[PDB]
Amino acid sequence: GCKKLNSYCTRQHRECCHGLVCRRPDYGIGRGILWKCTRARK
Repeated sequence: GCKKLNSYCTRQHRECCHGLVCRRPDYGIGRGILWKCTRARK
């Protein structure tokens, strides 16, 4: 199943559910470059 809102992912392979987007992390910006999905806006 795709990734949900604020779900861990990578900008190299988008796997977020329709509507969301694999963007940088929220509060986790110290361990690896883990990008968290975010509710896009269009």
